[PDB]
Amino acid sequence: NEMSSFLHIGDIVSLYAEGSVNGFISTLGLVDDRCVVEPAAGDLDNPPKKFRDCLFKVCPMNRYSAQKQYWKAKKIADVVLLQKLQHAAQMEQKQNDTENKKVHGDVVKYGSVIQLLHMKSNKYLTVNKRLPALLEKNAMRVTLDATGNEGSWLFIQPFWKLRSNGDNVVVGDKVILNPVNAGQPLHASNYELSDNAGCKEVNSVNCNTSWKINLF
Repeated sequence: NEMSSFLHIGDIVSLYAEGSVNGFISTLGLVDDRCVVEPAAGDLDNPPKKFRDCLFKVCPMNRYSAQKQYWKAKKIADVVLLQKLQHAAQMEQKQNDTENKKVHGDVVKYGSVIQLLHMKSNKYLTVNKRLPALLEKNAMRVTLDATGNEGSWLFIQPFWKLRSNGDNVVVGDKVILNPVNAGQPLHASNYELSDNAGCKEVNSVNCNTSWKINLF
């Protein structure tokens, strides 16, 4: 009765929320960038249909400073500068590919930063501190983004007493996902989507939501 396994970078997992509502965090398609929880869809004892759409891959923290610099950048000296920034952004993207490969399989520790890549849409969960959530106006917006950015960084923190910063995250653990930039944990709200009955908005705001991480 003591068996268990650790969460590793590269693992494919589902995240089951227990906050304002309970349920797996899922999506609405390959285009829609909203994240939701459909409590009635299913639970841990009875998984929803097309459960594959609830899967995310645990990824390392990517570099995004050069990419951001290039965006802001959007006279010959300026055209050259722009080309230089474009190249720096490309090199950064290549650096992430290279460096992320080196940490594949590494154990995920509490206190570390991770990114969650939605498998089906191939987009990262992202929290935008400068944009209010769609439904719960006091919260910050959570969306799926193909390239991801600084808003994709998430601290995986202890939810239970027995876990401390630096401990390995154990499969089955209930954890707190706290976006690095936003500053408030991922929240499973009870705000119903008007165009998708039964689906609740996932956002970022001061809350007590826990996320149970399970392998597939």
